[PDB]
Amino acid sequence: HVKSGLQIKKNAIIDDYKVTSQVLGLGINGKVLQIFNKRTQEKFALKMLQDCPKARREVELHWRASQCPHIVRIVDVYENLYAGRKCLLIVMECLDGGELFSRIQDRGDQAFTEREASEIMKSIGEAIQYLHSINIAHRDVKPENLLYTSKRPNAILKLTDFGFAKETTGEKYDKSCDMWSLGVIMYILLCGYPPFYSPGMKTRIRMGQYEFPNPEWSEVSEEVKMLIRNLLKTEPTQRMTITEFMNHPWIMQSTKVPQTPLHTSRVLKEDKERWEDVKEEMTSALATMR
Ligand SMILES: Nc1nn(-c2cccc(-c3ccc4cc[nH]c4c3)c2)cc1-c1ccc2c(c1)CCNC2=O
Ligand SMILES: [Mg+2]
Repeated sequence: HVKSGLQIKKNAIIDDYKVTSQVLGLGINGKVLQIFNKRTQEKFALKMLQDCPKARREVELHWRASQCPHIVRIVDVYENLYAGRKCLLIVMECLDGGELFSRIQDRGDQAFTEREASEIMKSIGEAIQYLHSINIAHRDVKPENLLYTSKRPNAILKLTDFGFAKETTGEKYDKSCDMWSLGVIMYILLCGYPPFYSPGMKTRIRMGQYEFPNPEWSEVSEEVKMLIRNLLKTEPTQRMTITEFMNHPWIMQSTKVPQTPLHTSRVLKEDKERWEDVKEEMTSALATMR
């Protein structure tokens, strides 16, 4: 199993691409821009990082993970001077489809089923598995980092952003972080709100209460709940591993999971004014778990 190493280009990227000023993101450590291949017109995205030890680590680890069908692909990396500062410029496959939960929030029908949730979870679990197998922990798995290739309902989900990723030899438990994220995302996919604690809106979870409230959880099986409790286990020493997760009947036979109708889409709309807080709660939480 032998892969090629990263070969950073030094020529000006503007020899190869038309670079616009429209900012497709204010990501973890750079900004993402819209660009076009000069000779093919084909669309791509560009991540700019000021060159430095962290930026070199993100790029390297992202390069190792690139060929995974559920991680955003790296096309090339340039080292250039950009507006007076030294940069790593990363050209990436273009990810048009929007973020994971915007798509679901926007479903016309409010017709999201448990089986769809399963299939999505399988996609994210494959990315984590690719990484964990080569001893990388992503450590930033969360909503804004999960994007679809295009707007086609047949679009592929891709994990992005290696700004917190690290190598994990000697340090197994660094991976638990990613598992906890799977649990949170799974939980949100099933009901439309995070399993978190805390004005004009419904309170989804009272402080300290049983974690699966009846209105939204009553038709979800105990089996699925056990799987969630395993992913959310407080102690990293007891939390489910990516191997156990990918061997679970609910993930393994995702396409034979019941099509139970879910509240998710409807809850995401009603609670939309709270989304940013949900993302913020998750981001802070991650800062203390990684
Ligand atoms: N690969 C990507 N494509 N788009 C994306 C998102 C929205 C529109 C377009 C887009 C849309 C049209 C055109 C035409 C030329 N280029 C285009 C790009 C591209 C965004 C990303 C991306 C890349 C890196 C990160 C993130 C997102 C999230 C945060 N952290 C990251 O590290
Ligand atoms: Mg890929």
